[PDB]
Amino acid sequence: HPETLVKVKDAEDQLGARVGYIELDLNSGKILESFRPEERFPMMSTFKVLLCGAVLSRVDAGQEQLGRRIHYSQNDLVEYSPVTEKHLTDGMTVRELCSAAITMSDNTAANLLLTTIGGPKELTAFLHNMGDHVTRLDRWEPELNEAIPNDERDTTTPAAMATTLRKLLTGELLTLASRQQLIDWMEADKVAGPLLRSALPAGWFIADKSGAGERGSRGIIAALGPDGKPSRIVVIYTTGSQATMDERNRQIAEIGASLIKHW
Ligand SMILES: CO/N=C(\C(=O)NCB(O)O)c1csc(N)n1
Ligand SMILES: [K+]
Ligand SMILES: [K+]
Repeated sequence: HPETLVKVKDAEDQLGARVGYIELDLNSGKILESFRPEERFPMMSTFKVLLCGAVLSRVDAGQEQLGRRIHYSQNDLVEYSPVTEKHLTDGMTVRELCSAAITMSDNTAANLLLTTIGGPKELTAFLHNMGDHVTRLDRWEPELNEAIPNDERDTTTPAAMATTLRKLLTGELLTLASRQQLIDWMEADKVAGPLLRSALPAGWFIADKSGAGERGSRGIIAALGPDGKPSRIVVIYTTGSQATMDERNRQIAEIGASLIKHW
């Protein structure tokens, strides 16, 4: 609805920085509304959904098992690893790592999972092979969050991300069982409360993944809709603001409130 664009472009103003937005019909793939849809933004932790999509594609092909245990050391821990720092002794399964990476945004979990698929180059190859010729992962945690101005490393566009997410959640890319597992991890997101979830009406479904990075970067990807089932995808990114995290969060929550109001 154009009223939501009032709020998006208000955000870009308030934040002193670019905001990218797209609202996509889940069933049809129709772009309902957009802003800067084909400009690049750092993915930050939103890539972790793509990562676990690639992992689940390998499970479906018999190249990985969700119950396989990976053992790691203090040597693997990177900043912001609230789950993996607790399991150094006995390790974690692939399933557990994807849960951690998505619900808790655990960074070591993401690095361990990247290692399983052959690293950033292979995630990018996986994306290109599914028709996403835009999104690229180049680095590991933590450096992939550096958000250097005009750098295309570790970036997506709102449009590329939204259509990739649609394909993962609804397409023949993944078996039904694997698509639902991915959804389930995203529904279980624990570290996105101040964002779209704070605008979500009772009874609505949301499956999301947030991101934060350097230089004011912030974003979210989500599938959401009324009566317990998703019907649209929303992608919001920003980078470059000097605003506080609370300020960034509130702008995203307010974009959410508007898109809900005008659904
Ligand atoms: C909780 O972390 N803050 C992060 C981070 O590593 N986020 C991972 B994901 O985008 O949710 C961070 C990285 S650079 C920065 N400033 N904050
Ligand atoms: K429109
Ligand atoms: K160990």
